Amino acid sequence: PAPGEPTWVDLLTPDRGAALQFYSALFGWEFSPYTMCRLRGREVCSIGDLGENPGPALGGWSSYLSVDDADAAAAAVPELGGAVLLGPIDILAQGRMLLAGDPSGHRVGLWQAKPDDGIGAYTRSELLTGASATDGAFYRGLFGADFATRRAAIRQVGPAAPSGWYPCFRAQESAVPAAVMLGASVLLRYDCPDGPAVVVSAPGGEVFTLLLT
Repeated sequence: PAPGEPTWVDLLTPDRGAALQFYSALFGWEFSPYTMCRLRGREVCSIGDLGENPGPALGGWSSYLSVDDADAAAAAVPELGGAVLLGPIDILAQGRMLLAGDPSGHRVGLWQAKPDDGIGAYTRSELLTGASATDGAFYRGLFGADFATRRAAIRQVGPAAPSGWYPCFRAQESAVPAAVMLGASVLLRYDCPDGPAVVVSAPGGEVFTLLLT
């Protein structure tokens, strides 16, 4: 795909099984360290076990954006005011990846590779940030002046809102009360050109976004 295109998401959680029930209940996903989640016979995402390995680790949903050249991106990140957090490293033969932090400290994955659009599918990721101009300059240095203007987006939010990259999945409006009945908590609601977006704290604490149609 094009540079900067949302391309993959995965969830690291300490209670895998509980997460599989929740997302299958909410989205319909049919389902080693990880579990592959499918819908319409296509893979949507993966859910892996947080305590599979030691060391310090941040759980939650990780978003991966496409890059043509992981090594070049890795050289660009410090020059543009961010930091390389991991990599560049080869992932078997699937491709090459690095994890990066932008000027505000938000973590994002960058993926050099070597997709439905219905209910329950991964539509895009969106960055909520209090520094949309500073952060936007960083991403457009990596991906081009057209970036954020599958297509990612960057939203300016106030100091009390959640911040960082969040995966967005299409759903019907009924998904919000369903998520809440399953134990989730809404954190934020905002309008997008293609519908309202609802930022949800899952019962396990990870955060994702519902795009309502």
